[PDB]
Formats: sequence, C-alpha cells, structure tokens
Amino acid sequence: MMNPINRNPKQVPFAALLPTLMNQLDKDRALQLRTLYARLKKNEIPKEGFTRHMKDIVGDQMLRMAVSKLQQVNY
Repeated sequence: MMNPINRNPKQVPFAALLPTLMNQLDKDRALQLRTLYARLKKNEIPKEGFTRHMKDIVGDQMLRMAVSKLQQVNY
C-alpha cells in the first residue's frame, strides 16, 4: 500500500479478431465473416448485431477462446 498500483482491463479490438477467427474458420465461414464485417462497416447492423452474428458464425466457444488468446490473460 506504500505505492498503490492502479490497473484497468483492456480488450482487443474486433479488427484483430477477424484475422484470428478467419484463420480458424473455413473459407465459406470466413467469407460470411468478411461480408458480415462489411455490414458492420456500412453500419447496417449494430455492434451488438455484429457480435451476435459473429457468435453465430464462429460460436460462443470460439468467440471466448479467440479473445482469451488475444488477451493472453488468464484473468
């Protein structure tokens, strides 16, 4: 407590999630993700929509694993 250290959580961007996921996805799935991102860029779908849709493509398990590896932090 002599020298308190403040730490804050950090999250990786979706931009870095695409290539990681695309590498773990088949070309057909990767193409779906690619066009899905385009929808996000065009703002035709909400961020929640993007996340939800992404989960439907890679899966919740892959989604949490992808960010876990990118974060590379157990906690």
